[PDB]
Amino acid sequence: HSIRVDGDIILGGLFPVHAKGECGELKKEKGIHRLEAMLYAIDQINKDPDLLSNITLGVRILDTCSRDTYALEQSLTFVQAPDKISGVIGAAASSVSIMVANILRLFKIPQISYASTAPELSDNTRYDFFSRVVPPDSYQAQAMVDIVTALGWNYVSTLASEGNYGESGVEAFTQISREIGGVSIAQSQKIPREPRPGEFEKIIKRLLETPNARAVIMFANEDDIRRILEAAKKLNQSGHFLWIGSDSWGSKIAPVYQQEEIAEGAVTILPKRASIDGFDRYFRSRTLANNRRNVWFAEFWEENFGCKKKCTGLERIARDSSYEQEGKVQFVIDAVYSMAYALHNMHKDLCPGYIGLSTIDGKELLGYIRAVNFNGSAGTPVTFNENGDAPGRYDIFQYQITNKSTEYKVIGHWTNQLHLKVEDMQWAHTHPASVCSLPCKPGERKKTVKGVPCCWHCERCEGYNYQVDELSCELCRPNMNRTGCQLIPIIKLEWHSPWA
Amino acid sequence: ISGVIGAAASSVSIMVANILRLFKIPQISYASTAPELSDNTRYDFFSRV
Ligand SMILES: N[C@@H](CCC(=O)O)C(=O)O
Ligand SMILES: N[C@@H](CCC(=O)O)C(=O)O
Repeated sequence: HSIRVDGDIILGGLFPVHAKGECGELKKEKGIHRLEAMLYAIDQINKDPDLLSNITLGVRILDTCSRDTYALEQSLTFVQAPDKISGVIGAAASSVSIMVANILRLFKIPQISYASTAPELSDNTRYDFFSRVVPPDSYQAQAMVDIVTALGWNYVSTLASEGNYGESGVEAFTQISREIGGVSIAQSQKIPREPRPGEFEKIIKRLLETPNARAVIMFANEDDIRRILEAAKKLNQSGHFLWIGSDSWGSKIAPVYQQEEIAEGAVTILPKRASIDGFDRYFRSRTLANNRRNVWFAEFWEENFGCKKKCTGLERIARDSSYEQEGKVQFVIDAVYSMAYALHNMHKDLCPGYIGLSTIDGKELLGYIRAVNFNGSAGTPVTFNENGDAPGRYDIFQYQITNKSTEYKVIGHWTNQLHLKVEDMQWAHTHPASVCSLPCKPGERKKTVKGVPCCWHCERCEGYNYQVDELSCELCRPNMNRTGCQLIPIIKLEWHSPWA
Repeated sequence: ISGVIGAAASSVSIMVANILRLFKIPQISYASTAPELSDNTRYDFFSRV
């Protein structure tokens, strides 16, 4: 099960065409939908006269099944060269990307990822040849804490998925929330990706015990959120109502299927993306008859239309079928075009006067990759930072349930600073108050009390007063916090006093 | 392959350990004396005599 096309210079791809489901079921939105985008980009590049004249590109596309070990064991085909691979364009999960980068760096094959958002990959000591078209998962935590503090939420529960992405994201979120101030994690939970009442139902039944925390921040995978929602619906319509999800939830309508009322009013974040109209025409025209290139495509059809009853030779992929372009279909084109531009610059420099091609050096090719900027194929300039990342711009969506239909609509933005519109928002309950106790203020000389780390008494500190010298009410009207021993005036019998 | 008996050079041992740790194969070098391999964060399955 693979796609092999031959050309002067060819590239590799890694996509999660199969998912665990509820390699069990095809990933309609983040599988086939991205293979077709990569093939469309390759076809568009080949016909362009300006770029790679006399060089025809090819593809080596494989399946990861959303597993790091499986992708690692099938990425050995890239190094054993069989077909020689100039660069690898496919990586969709941080766990897959890290393991693939570890093997590829040894054999000096450049890699570009279109959907992996993990700060660990920002390290260039251990990942020399890794490049990225999306921002690292460090601005996303800042955006989530900004959303949490803007609406006054200080008592929240956090859930994460075991792995690089979930753990790194939840650690960054906790650090930024502590730095922001007043955001306190009542419960922090982790999920191991095994759907079982032992863990997932226990997570939902352990979030129940803290009723004051009515908001949940989650760093969980695409498949883990589905089990979270299913367990939430089973267990008395959930006890963790508000869900502030990261890009893994994104705006995917598939996970919330049959569990819609659970996610009513949730707020989710995605990378800022603009639709590509050119790919819309390409995808719809891909019939079962004509699209023989994709080996998996037939199976996708059986899932998409629930057909084999005999199929009617009139069904198509259109607005009725909810074509619904995936969010990260613009970064695949950017990655493929960046690699093509780097190869074009390399071959223009090395052998002037000959458009055609012998041996490619990974190090200098990667040096070319880090030093190329260009306007996007149709939407926006593409460039790499010093570490190979992309700038952080995020959009905010909310799972509103209109009477007619349930959908995500944009509710704001975040580029180093947060814009939001509360008026159009709709809530599950009525803002979801998530607080424990009133914050301490220098009201009658300040205080700070122990208890549950999320709770504080904030009583008075009776007596004298000073300006900023309040250290747990420490003495030098004593105030129990006397620091007026510094600025104290000495009074003596004045000359002009009447007693004098 | 239960285990791999090392290498006689530090560069060879490092390059072999990098590939072997991914597939979880223990390694025991008999003649590599570099102190870069003393790190256990990047060389999990490497040991030396
Ligand atoms: N950024 C996510 C995946 C994003 C996606 O697949 O949509 C991760 O690191 O796993
Ligand atoms: N310890 C030496 C090798 C000594 C030997 O092989 O005799 C090295 O790291 O290269």
